[PDB]
Amino acid sequence: MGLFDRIKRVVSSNLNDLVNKAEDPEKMLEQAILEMQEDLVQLRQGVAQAIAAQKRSEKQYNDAQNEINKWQRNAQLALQKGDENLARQALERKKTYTDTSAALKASLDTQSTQVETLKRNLIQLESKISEAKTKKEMLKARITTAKAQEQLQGMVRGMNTSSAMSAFERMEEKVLMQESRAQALGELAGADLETQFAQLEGGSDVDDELAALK
Amino acid sequence: LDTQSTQVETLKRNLIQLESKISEAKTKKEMLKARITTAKAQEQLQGMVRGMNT
Repeated sequence: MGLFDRIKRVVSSNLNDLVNKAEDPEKMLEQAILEMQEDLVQLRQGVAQAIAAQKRSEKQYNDAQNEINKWQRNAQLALQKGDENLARQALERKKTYTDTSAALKASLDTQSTQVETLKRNLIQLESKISEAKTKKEMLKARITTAKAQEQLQGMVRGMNTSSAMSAFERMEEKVLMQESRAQALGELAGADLETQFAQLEGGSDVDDELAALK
Repeated sequence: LDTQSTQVETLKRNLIQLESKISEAKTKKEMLKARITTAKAQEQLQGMVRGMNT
């Protein structure tokens, strides 16, 4: 039911956000590296197994290829007594083992191609994981810069946005009001309005003195 | 390495600017603290207007 669909999507949209809430950028990146490295270990284990299988199948081909001559040796040692049937059967078995050796050598070349194309694979993927870790470190440094950076920025007078910055602005406005009051007391008092203006400005006397001395 | 060079230079500029800001802010802090110290006693000592005690 559409009702059930929409109610389920509604319930997922809260777990999803709690999960996004308990996300920490730096700390989280660690797994993205650990698991990559572990599965890299698995992949290189497989690569090694392929290498080993080829290096093991080389055994039978080596046996058969050295045998392609050991059989001539056996045939010679047999005909040295004057028997030709034994040397002839040695030739037949040598032909059999030579066909086996040829098939195994073709298979060995094929596995050589496979292992080289598997060598290229692993080199590329190791390079990728390594460069990825380099980026991981640089970006983790980025995160560490940003985290504190956003608690510390310019002191724009028209915002607080922070603990040490909201304390500063508050005491600043407190300073301003305090000085305003301090000037207000005299501004509120005064011997006479003309006395207040004379206090503000000396008058023609000071202008004349400035002109004369100057 | 060139990309990280750009990053570290843009991170060098960041820190220089923010250090300048905190330093100038401390300068203002000191001057305003002197202001406060002036005012605190200043308001206990002013003209002797005959029409108030205060």
